Amino acid sequence: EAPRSVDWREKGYVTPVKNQGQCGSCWAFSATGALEGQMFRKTGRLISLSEQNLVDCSGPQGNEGCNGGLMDYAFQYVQDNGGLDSEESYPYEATEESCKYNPKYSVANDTGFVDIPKQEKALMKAVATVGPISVAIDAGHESFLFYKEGIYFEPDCSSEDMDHGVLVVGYGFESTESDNNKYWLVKNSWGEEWGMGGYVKMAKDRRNHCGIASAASYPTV
Ligand SMILES: *CC(=O)[C@H](Cc1ccc(OC(C)(C)C)cc1)NC(=O)[C@H](Cc1ccccc1)NC(=O)OCc1ccccc1
Repeated sequence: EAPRSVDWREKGYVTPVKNQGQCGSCWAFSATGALEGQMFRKTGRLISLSEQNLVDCSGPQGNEGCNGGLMDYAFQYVQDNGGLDSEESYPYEATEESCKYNPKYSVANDTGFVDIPKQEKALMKAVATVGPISVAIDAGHESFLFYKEGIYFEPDCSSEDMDHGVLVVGYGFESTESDNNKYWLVKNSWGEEWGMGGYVKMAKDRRNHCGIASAASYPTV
């Protein structure tokens, strides 16, 4: 099913690549990424959202600030809290601070979230139909830290111990690559100097490589 290629960046759904710095907040960038996309779907307005808001404020939902967290917990915080502040209003500091949420600066909401079935087919359908999707991958590899170009494939990757929250913004195939030629287009949060301007093409339809389909979800708006 679905189109053979999808890239939500071409439609105005995606903010530029951000940089989490020396703070374990990948989950918060994945979540703001998915929420940015869904708010844009809903309203036609793209507004960068505050990861710091999530880092400082979503402890009650289970998140652990710069020590780690879950995208679904972030989506839950937005729902419980009744809002989330803009990036511009509540800027990213890459450390933990007092929660400074101000509803006057809220620019987004959600009514909960949807967990996608653990299959690449379902992830494809979600990406094609919904917009950018929050996912977690096994990025615990020198090959990933030093990734620069090409479709990422790591023979020692696992689908069971994912450690890194990122955002799938589309998928395609490389006229070049063909044998195992499909990729997921993944927005990372490590700045533009990493990978391909901050993005990585992850191997697609190679039996759920790196667990990309195992922890996929999106916020309901
Ligand atoms: C991606 C992150 O910043 C954090 C912490 C982290 C930093 C660096 C690494 O190493 C490299 C190699 C990836 C650079 C690893 C981790 N990771 C998370 O917050 C992680 C993301 C995730 C993983 C699976 C599914 C969804 C999100 N979440 C996490 O570790 O959660 C642990 C946890 C469990 C229960 C309650 C709170 C937190």
